[PDB]
Amino acid sequence: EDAGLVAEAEAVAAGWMLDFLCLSLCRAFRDGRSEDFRRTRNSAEAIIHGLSSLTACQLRTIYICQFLTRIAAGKTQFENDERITPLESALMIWGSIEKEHDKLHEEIQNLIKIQAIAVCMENGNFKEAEEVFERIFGPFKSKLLMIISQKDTFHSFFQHFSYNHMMEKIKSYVNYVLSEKSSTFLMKAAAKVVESKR
Amino acid sequence: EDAGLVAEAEAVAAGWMLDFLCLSLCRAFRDGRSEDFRRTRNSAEAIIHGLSSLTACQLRTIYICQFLTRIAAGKTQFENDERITPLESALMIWGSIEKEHDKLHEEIQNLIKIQAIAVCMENGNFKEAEEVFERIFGPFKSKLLMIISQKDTFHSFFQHFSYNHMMEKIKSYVNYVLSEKSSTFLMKAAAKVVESKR
Ligand SMILES: COc1ccc2sc(N)nc2c1
Ligand SMILES: COc1ccc2sc(N)nc2c1
Ligand SMILES: COc1ccc2sc(N)nc2c1
Ligand SMILES: COc1ccc2sc(N)nc2c1
Repeated sequence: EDAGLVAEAEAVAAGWMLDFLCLSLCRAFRDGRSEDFRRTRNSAEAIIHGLSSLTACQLRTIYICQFLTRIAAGKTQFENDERITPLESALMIWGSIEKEHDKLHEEIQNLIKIQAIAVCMENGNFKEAEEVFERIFGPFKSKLLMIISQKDTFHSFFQHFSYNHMMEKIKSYVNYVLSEKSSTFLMKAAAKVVESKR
Repeated sequence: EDAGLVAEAEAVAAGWMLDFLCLSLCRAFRDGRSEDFRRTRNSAEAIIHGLSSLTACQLRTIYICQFLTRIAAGKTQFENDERITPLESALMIWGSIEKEHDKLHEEIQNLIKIQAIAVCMENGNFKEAEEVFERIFGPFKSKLLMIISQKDTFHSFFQHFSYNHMMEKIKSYVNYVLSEKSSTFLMKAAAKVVESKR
């Protein structure tokens, strides 16, 4: 038994499991299946410890998984480790993924920026909303700070750049990742088995 | 998209990943690759949260993985949760797996029983060695308790039913699991890719 060739086969299989788990995670996110998302996220994270070198494609895959993980924890130890909120961490990942900065990318970025403040207001932590505002900002900045200062959670600006609109735009992006990974090895072989039964 | 057929494909893939990870775990255990074992163990454990119903074969696979996990932690929160040591938990799993109780099964069982006491003596916790002895026992019982009472860690009985002899016998069992799972779908498809390159 050649230990080097066995290690190479384990790395090939980790690559297949990563794409499979990213697909599962995209679907659980799109479907709103929170417990399934949490289980798939735990598996995806553990699996990538079997890879010490990633291709550009695999890097994009792990960063999409980390991005969805932070969005899913948006309203929820992480505070003490990163010193920022989950939506601010989603913003950092989003602004660094190797992807085109098209109209959809900008729309999602702006929705996350405003929702990073609004989720703190929704939770009743207005001091934290101001600290998130200072870290992000740090067209209308003095007006946004006034809305936070005035606890005006349901101001028309917040109603337009809403949590639902952020989730709808992220889900449309998730649909593209889902279609682009639809033909990956593991899910395709698994659907072939299910189709034969049936 | 039929959500039921997608869930069925995810369950088929979890089954393939479980066999693949059990093979990887058997190899890391046999090779003494501790960090690789810990990584594969974390992945195997996370993956099986994607299965709510297991066949008899899958149950045997998860119990072999849990058994190796406890053996690997033999000398190392678990104390407060199970109220026993890792080797005593390995013994409980070993005595309940759906497998033949042949000569090798008995040899491993007896080696774990004595090593559950001896690892406590090796760590200098002689009070714990006596508590392990009382829980397991609880041909010569008064003699074994005297050896523990006398801190006679290197008594010929302990030298014969040694940690090395326990690991050699468990590794011979691991070789059978490894050969029996050698042709499972994921590792075989992965070795085929590596062979094509080479
Ligand atoms: C590949 O999936 C994931 C999902 C969540 C996380 S958090 C982290 N640091 N790495 C990952 C990877
Ligand atoms: C940046 O564009 C917008 C969109 C919606 C609203 S509601 C409001 N008060 N200001 C704006 C600005
Ligand atoms: C399938 O692999 C494993 C490995 C370790 C553990 S601990 C636990 N409760 N379940 C498992 C499963
Ligand atoms: C159960 O068989 C054995 C094997 C080795 C030894 S060394 C000793 N003192 N007693 C025994 C008993």
